[PDB]
Amino acid sequence: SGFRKMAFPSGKVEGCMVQVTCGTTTLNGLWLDDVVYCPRHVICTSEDMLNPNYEDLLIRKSNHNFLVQAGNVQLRVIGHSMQNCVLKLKVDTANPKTPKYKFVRIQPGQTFSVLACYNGSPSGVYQCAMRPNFTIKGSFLNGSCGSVGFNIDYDCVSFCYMHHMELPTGVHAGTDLEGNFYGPFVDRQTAQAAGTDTTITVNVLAWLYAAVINGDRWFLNRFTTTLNDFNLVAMKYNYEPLTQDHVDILGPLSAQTGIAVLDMCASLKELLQNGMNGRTILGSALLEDEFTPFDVVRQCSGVT
Amino acid sequence: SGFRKMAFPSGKVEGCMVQVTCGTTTLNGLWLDDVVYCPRHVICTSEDMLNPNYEDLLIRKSNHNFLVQAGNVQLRVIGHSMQNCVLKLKVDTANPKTPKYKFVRIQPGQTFSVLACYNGSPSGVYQCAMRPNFTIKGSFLNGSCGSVGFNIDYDCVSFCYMHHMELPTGVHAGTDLEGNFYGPFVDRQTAQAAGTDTTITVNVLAWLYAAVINGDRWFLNRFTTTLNDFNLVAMKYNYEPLTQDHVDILGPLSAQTGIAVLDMCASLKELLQNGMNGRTILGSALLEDEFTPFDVVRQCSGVT
Ligand SMILES: *CC(=O)N1CCN(Cc2ccc(Br)s2)CC1
Ligand SMILES: *CC(=O)N1CCN(Cc2ccc(Br)s2)CC1
Repeated sequence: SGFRKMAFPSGKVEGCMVQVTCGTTTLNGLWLDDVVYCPRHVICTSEDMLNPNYEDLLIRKSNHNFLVQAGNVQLRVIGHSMQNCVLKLKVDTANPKTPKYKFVRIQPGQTFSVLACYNGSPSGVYQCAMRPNFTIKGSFLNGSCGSVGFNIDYDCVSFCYMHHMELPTGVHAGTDLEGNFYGPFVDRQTAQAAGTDTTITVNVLAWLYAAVINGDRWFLNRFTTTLNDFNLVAMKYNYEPLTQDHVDILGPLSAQTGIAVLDMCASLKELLQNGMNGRTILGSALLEDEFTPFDVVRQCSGVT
Repeated sequence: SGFRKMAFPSGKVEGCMVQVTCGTTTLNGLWLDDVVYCPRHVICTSEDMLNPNYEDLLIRKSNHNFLVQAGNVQLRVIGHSMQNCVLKLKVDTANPKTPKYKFVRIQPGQTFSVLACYNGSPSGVYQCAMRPNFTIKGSFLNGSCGSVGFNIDYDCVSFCYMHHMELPTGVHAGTDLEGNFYGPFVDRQTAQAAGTDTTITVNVLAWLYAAVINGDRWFLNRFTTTLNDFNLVAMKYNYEPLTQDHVDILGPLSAQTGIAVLDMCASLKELLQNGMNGRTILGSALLEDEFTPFDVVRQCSGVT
């Protein structure tokens, strides 16, 4: 029993973290096979970051300008290229610790683990979600850029995030491993405001199921609702509209607890309308939305 | 910016996890040098667990009865002994992935990372605290026993916890790596009630400092208090008494933010007396008490 915000074990990703230095900017890179992936703003002077022309800035850089260090050993750079907002540095040595891996672009509402790194050294690991506004709520200081987000399916690491920037509101923007930003964000120091941070309804419902499975039940009521009725309440409280797709995904949690999805929706509706009246759910005083239905099943069934 | 509940990177501990089977009970073991550490209840039949005599049960076990598997490779057991509530299985091979390590017994209020494992395979990593009642609030299903808690100081893993049992109230009890239980708990299926789960005051204050450092400031007020006055409020709300020792430990966070510890105490006093009036602090609607002053400094300064 017990339900915790849980990150994937980070060992497989720890083995991929390196330090990348171009001029006097040091950040993190991801070493997979004979390629090191890092944010392209590694080539910038803070001066450059107001309106950088990355193609023009990169022309001034040679393979020998990219200093790549895996622990205390230097990697020899034999090629470099820009793909969207990331640099691919070809090195002469395949990373012997390369796990089985994929590059995936996640949808908003999907969760992943971040391995926060500084100078190619891991500091810690925490669980995040791609917000509906395409930001993440991370923990990233200067030097953390090039830290990556990932999911693990048994033996295969799916990399989904590379950290690139902090908005003035203290939230985080980055790319997939093809260097495409999540949302409308650019690697430029400019006016970039996040949109509405809407709540991930399907995740809150997943987490209500997790609560019931672990003995927190005070919020179950005698009520039911419809998708259309519930969605009127979701609109009012800046919750994502719930779809039949979301209901279908909650099917297994429904089946295990014997609580119909629309009944749990009615519980969530009362919680939205009435708040928690100073009570808690799985040690939280707000509705948690960074567990997916897949996350709740995984943790509740002890998958490795 | 941003502040997250952050676990240590788990790679160094992943390399130490094995599976231990005695008869038909499988749980996790910790392989360090040529010793595998595991809970002694691995020798029990669920029958035994009502009133087990571990010394008598162990006499029926031989080295060849302890099946120890590191991934898909079996370790040869050449010795076994009981130390308090753990078994030490001597194997013929030193773990080549043994990190630099220590065994430490933590005090209540200290935080650590758990690597949840099943059948010697890591499922995930989360951050815990030794509660003042000597329980932890974990995520542990059947098969998770022998999962370990740890801290990392640069290169040295300090193991502080091995998981042994769940109380009927859904909270967790275990041992240090010398096999001594935290608190009064025994490895017997009996009437074991946790005492008062008091709040770790010094940690809440550490986390209020972390909030100020990351721009959450609405809860700063015009007030101050004294240790004795604050402690009257802590008593009323089942908070640990704050000592000069705690004030001294908060010294660096005080110095960095320029908010005197007793002023932050007065903020905490108003929060206790008035609640958060539907507001949040670092994305929480309750007062977080599982960050130490050391944790806040580490995360706020990017230590690896
Ligand atoms: C995420 C992170 O580490 N940083 C620091 C770098 N910053 C952009 C810059 C790159 C080169 C220089 Br000089 S400034 C983004 C945030
Ligand atoms: C923490 C954990 O995995 N478990 C399962 C084992 N249980 C005690 C027992 C050991 C042998 C048998 Br059969 S039952 C404690 C909780």
